[PDB]
Amino acid sequence: MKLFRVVKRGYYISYAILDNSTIIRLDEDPIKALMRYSENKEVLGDRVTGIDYQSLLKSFQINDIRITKPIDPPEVWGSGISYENVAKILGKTIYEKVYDAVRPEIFFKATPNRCVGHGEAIAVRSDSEWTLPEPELAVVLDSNGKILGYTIMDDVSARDLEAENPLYLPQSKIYAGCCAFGPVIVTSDEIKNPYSLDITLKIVREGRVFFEGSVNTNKMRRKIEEQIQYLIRDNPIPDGTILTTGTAIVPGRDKGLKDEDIVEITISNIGTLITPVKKRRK
Amino acid sequence: MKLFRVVKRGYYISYAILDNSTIIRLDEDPIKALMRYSENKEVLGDRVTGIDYQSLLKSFQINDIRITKPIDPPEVWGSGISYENVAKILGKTIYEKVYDAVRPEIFFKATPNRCVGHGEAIAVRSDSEWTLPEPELAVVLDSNGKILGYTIMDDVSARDLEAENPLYLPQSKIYAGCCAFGPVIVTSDEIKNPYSLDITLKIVREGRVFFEGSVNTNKMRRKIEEQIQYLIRDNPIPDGTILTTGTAIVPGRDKGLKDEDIVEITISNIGTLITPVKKRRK
Amino acid sequence: MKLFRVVKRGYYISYAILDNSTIIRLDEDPIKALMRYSENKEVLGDRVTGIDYQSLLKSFQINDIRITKPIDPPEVWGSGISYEMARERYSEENVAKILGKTIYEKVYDAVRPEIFFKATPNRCVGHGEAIAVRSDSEWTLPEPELAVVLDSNGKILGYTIMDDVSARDLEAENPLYLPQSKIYAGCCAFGPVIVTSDEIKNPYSLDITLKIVREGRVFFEGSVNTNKMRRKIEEQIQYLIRDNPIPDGTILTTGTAIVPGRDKGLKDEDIVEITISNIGTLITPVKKRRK
Amino acid sequence: MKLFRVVKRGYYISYAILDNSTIIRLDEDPIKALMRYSENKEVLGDRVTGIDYQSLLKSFQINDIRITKPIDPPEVWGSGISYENVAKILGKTIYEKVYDAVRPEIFFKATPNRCVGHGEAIAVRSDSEWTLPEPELAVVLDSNGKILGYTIMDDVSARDLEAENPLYLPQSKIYAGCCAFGPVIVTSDEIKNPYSLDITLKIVREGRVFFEGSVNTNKMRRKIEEQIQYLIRDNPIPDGTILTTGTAIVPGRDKGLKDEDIVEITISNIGTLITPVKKRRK
Ligand SMILES: [Mg+2]
Ligand SMILES: [Mg+2]
Ligand SMILES: [Mg+2]
Ligand SMILES: [Mg+2]
Repeated sequence: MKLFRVVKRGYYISYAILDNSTIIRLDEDPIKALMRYSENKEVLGDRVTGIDYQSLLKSFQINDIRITKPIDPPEVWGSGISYENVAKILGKTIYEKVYDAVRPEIFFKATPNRCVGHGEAIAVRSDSEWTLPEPELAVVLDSNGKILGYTIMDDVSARDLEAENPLYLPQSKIYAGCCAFGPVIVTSDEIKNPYSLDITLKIVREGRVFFEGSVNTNKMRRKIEEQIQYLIRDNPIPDGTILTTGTAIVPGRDKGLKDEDIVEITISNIGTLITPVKKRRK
Repeated sequence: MKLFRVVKRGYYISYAILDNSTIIRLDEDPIKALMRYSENKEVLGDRVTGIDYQSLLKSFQINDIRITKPIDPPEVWGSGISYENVAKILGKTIYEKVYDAVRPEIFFKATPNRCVGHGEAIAVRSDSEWTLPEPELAVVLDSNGKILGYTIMDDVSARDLEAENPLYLPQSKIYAGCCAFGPVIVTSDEIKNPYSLDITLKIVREGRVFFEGSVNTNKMRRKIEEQIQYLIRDNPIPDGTILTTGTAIVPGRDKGLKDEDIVEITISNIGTLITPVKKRRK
Repeated sequence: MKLFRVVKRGYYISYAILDNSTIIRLDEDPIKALMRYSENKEVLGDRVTGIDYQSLLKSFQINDIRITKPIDPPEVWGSGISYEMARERYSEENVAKILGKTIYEKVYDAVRPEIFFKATPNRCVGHGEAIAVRSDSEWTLPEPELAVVLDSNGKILGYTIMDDVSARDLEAENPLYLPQSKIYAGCCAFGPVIVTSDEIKNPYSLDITLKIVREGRVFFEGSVNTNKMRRKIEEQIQYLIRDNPIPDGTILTTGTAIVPGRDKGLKDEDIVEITISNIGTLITPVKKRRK
Repeated sequence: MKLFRVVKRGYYISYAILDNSTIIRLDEDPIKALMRYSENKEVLGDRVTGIDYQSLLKSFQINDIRITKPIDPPEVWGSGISYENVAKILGKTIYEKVYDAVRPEIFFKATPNRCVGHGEAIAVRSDSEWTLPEPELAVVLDSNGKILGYTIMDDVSARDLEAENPLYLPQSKIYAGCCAFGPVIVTSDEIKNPYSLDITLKIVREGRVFFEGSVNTNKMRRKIEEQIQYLIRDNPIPDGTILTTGTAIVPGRDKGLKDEDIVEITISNIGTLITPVKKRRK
């Protein structure tokens, strides 16, 4: 099952697309629906015609419906350095200490209102000359840490603020339009091997590909199960929480995002998340 | 107006105690009341008798009511290094860089469910051998950054985890029972000079005063308005958001909290917050 | 548009079958949707498939969905003695009367018609759900009637079939027992759908048919056309709403003409089918109440 | 306990005044509170001061609080002829048939929105030339028929219509402002004998007593418990349903209500209900 959400006349509607391309309108809140699917693979709803899923992915708005975040995730967290100048402890840089350490990096990323979806604009802080989109795979957790599904997440980060001081990391991570995900949430059974997925980032600037990298999730060293273990340790999380797993694609200092740029991220079996950029004014 | 809340048989009731020992029971949600009082110093409610506010401060529970968090703050943030081995950037340590730098340390600290109050227990993480209570003055804010009131907050920190790597700061700060505040929220008018208050931390182990030490808020070199300025830059905060301003009282390596302790924090014009300590186990 | 409603896992879903047999699932409260449609003929919702409406009519239930009252009408009122009936010259020596003329035939000629309160939503049942005979009635009859769904201004939002189940023996004993005879658990039934106003060009040209079935055998049958109605619906509404504000989705049942005999009283296990032209067939089993 | 309700700034607040003058503000819905009191006589709430109950009875609106119906009864039913030209069955009149018969008159009277309270206007229908107030005792019921308390009720009746035809009875009983009750609901224990109570009806036209009359509830022949039995027979009623038990006081043909009149009704241990009279236009 792949789960998406639109806004129609000011209220939300959740739809599910099945492998046979039949679309179902959910009777339930989508978080509770993912929890139900997790138990018995059942979607409560009715089969609907006239929902143009493909046009929503390509055009965002069709008829009176516009695609958005697939859910409101009460909390969003992130893990850093899960894949293969700055501060440092005893010569060893703090980032490469984490890469070897038993304890991984876990940080708070967003609340639902700080997030955006397919077609909606991510944001660059007003006080940032070097903001980068971090293309990552993310998971939707229940309160026990069980994976309910996967989605594409964009951990937008003001890399210059982090670089100045690791104590600025929250400021570099947590702000309006600092997080994007979708276009859908795929249920767990849609992904057989999470550690064999391609992730392609593209940054379009004036109809022209300013950057393009990609990496497979087989390059991931820190396992997702372990990231969750540390997240929920003495730390109750609400159902529908999202954990973003980390990025490998990191454009250079000179590849900072700017107003009007289009960030396109593609992950295998999930889809392609497209978002414009909005530079904030002081 | 000094504002507190109780829990009675599964529901909350908010009371505002006024300059004169006359207690008023609120018609409104307590966060909204603070916004109204900030506007015109009006309070909606009936003058109540038979509410032993002083017995609640000492005993926590009287009859069928018990004191708790005065409000549910949708968000809690913190600001470190506001008053006068570890990592470093070009020799100079990360902490003493933030002190000198124009930008302060702002970090996400808590959500309502992770917060506790007078009489309720704060938590030491299962995997922390050195966790300290950081006594601080905290401000309740509206979404514009207007100081709706002051309170005593305990920013409970797993200092060992912080010391290992600054990137473990979120994990050291954000967990169940990592944050306590109360026993009241005082309105802006109750405090003439916020930089003229006596913060005192006491820790009681087995009836004996295991630690003591106080400081005045005149020693605070980072001004709260600056902290609020950076907190909200490009960062929409909800009404009732709490910003804890930083600590000056820092016990040593041998003075780490453990099960059954009693952490008492006093601030001038606000009162004394008392929370027993609870150790989490693996 | 014809409006129906199902229950599914303890919650309601409303559906609107359009004229080209396309089924739409309402995003709105059905009463809200009736009012919308009344203004501009629009229905908010997605076209759906797999909703086997014709099966819900015949079988009542399919998998986890079951048909019920098409709406919760906040109030239900009725208007008796609205059809043509000849001055039958020997009034039963027992009906209440005023200066010799029976109360029922005084209403017949009066300017003021009979208007009475019939039910709340929780006293109403739908297609496939059981109507009741009171535990203390030995002559309860179904009264097949055309009913209209009203807004607060008295505007007709649509029509449906209504069964005004009446403990006629209690009404016979004393007209002051009328409320006890009309108002009780399962005393009222409507559906299977609410058809919008435009689905009925002439409301005074519909065939109403009643069938009572006992153990497969057809116990009673009769019919009547609404061209026989004398007390017109516009008048019934005028008197209903006079100094008496009604909520949106109120239903006014407009009276019956099919009256089974004294020997044809309802009893347990019976089935009651009512058919009206352009609306459908309402079917309800009967339940006798135990003391 | 004696239970009343005000409207303050658009919302409702219910208060309980105990015999010893002490006024309690309720935590629960008043209907639920009455069911709790019926159980074990426990009342959840706080004692309050500054609520002048006696002045509210006399002034209706004090400052920004205004007394109204003590509860919203989901249903109101009536019962005629419980005490000592027209239609008739076998020469004998329909009313005295009911008086003797084992089955009493039970009829539906009002929905909550058709009811009014102390200080609010009852109505005379536009098409009625002889409307009389019927002062009656009334009981508040739970769904099992158990009496939760007593109150004054005015069954405002368009008598000319009832006279023309008893099939017009519902039109004479059910319309906007056809019912009034309060100012309080007294709990069951506040009345030791309901069959020994003085009911008094004053009507005030242009300064003067236009009608006065009274009668005790010892003249009531139809017992209340019987009326409740027939009400709930095969006929479930919601919690908070009111049953009014018929009137003994009946003014004559000349004493029909009209615009600007005032209706006072008094019953021992309950209080006095006052309502202006509005005549509807065409
Ligand atoms: Mg990252
Ligand atoms: Mg701190
Ligand atoms: Mg009828
Ligand atoms: Mg009466």
